[PDB]
Amino acid sequence: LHKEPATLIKAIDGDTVKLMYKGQPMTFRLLLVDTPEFNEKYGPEASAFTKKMEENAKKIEVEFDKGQRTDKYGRGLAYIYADGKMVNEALVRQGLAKVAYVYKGNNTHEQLERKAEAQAKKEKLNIWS
Ligand SMILES: Cc1cn([C@H]2C[C@H](OP(=O)(O)O)[C@@H](COP(=O)(O)O)O2)c(=O)[nH]c1=O
Ligand SMILES: [Ca+2]
Repeated sequence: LHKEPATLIKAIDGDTVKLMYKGQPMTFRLLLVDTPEFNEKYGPEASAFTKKMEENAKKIEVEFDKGQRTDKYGRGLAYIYADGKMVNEALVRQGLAKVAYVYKGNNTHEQLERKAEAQAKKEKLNIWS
């Protein structure tokens, strides 16, 4: 896999973000995670966490996996990086997302995510408290 440039257009919530990619506005859905909706427990905390990560980043990058690059709603499916740090993984490590939606052929960072989740669970963070 490789990283490609993008720029933030707007934060949305824990696991979606509006980015400009190849010069076109797109909503991205983060691979391999599920954050609570804003109206649910830890929804607001997940959204704040990603908003800060994405807004403070000097450089946003997107990394597509091997499989489908857009979902049935037209959202881009990617791993998103904020100054080199993967948002998908950080969410999970902080107990603000669950590893989820792991489909065959778009699961390159699965074990990375699961290791983070195991550590969040051990620390009883947030969702796991
Ligand atoms: C993360 C992800 C979600 N999706 C689809 C499956 C779910 O369909 P349904 O909408 O029919 O439940 C939906 C969940 O996204 P949200 O968690 O953003 O709601 O997005 C994919 O198709 N591929 C993916 O990699
Ligand atoms: Ca969600």
